[PDB]
Amino acid sequence: DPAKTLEAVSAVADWLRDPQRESPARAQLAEAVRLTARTLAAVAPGASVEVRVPPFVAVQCISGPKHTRGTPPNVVETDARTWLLLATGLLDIADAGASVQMSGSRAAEVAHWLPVVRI
Repeated sequence: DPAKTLEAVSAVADWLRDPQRESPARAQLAEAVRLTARTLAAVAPGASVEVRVPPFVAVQCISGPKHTRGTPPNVVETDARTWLLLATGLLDIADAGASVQMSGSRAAEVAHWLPVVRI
């Protein structure tokens, strides 16, 4: 599993470092996104925060209570490239501006568990 996660990330790493390099095929992008997202879910198991990276994956992470009715749910949502930059540590979520949409009082806690793979 961690080996396959590393392989999938390696296949898109040149393009993560430099978007002028060849664009990944959708299958390559999908596998890198899914395996790194699932890695986060394993690193901080729980259901407090949902991380959404359409069209490829949604996972839940971080232990704690179910959010209060009438309050925003904890959600982090971004695009596949931005997600991979976060997952690999090439980008800090604190610097990602509007490319990452966040809601809920605990969404920002995903930052404590990133990156999940370094390149």
